[PDB]
Amino acid sequence: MAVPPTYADLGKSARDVFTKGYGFGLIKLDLKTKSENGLEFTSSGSANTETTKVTGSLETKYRWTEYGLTFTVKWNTDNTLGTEITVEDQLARGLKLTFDSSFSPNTGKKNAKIKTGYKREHINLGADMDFDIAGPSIRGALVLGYEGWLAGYQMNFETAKSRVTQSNFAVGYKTDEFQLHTNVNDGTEFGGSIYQKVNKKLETAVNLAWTAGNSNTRFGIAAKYQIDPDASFSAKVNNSSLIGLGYTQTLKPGIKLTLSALLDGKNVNAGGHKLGLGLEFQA
Repeated sequence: MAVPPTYADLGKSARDVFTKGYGFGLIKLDLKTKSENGLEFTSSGSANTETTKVTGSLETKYRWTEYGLTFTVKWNTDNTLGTEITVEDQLARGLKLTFDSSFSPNTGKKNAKIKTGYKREHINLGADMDFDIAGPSIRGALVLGYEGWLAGYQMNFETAKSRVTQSNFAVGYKTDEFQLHTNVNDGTEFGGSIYQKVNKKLETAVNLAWTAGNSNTRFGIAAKYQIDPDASFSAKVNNSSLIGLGYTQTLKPGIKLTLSALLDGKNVNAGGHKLGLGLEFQA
């Protein structure tokens, strides 16, 4: 298997904006770990002071060394859990088929996803077919980066030779001391993210993304600070005037603690400062 936990390998800043409407201020319970000798286990959940029970998800990765099949059983209490199972057609090396029986898109049906291709921290290329019940929607994706450079393609490529409008592309440029990587979705969504370093123990980032005329605005600036090698700190600020901050450091033995702080400001809605608490027990 060559499909490690690198889902966040791509631009994270663009996703950072999600924090805006990600229910800022809540409790998070994380434990276990994926990377390990033999089997893997990842436990992640959340909870808050409301009129409902706590939420949690437990994923168990169990594989065998007799043929070449990976059995992933994920159970718990959340919007969806489903399951997953990795299988190889003929040659596992070069072409693998990961069955994603996870109902991510909670709408009210039997959603299903199936990944087909070859991934790798050094180079990822392949397509994925997901859908509800009707025909499976296949999409092409390829994430790879060269010496001081980056390249990412994402399109269904339904056509054979003719050019198709529906196609998302991303160009990354890693300069000596300047990070500039842009991307466009279906030649309609304008996305641009860059990163730069200020001090030896401080860095700043910027994320600018606009649409073709919608309320999906994604323009703003971010901050980064790594006072320590094990610890990590970051922040975010946009026209909304929202002061966001995220800290994460370890204890000593293994238990890691992640603290979050968000400060919004508006009159139309209820103003105030909120702080998030997240725990991680990997060791």
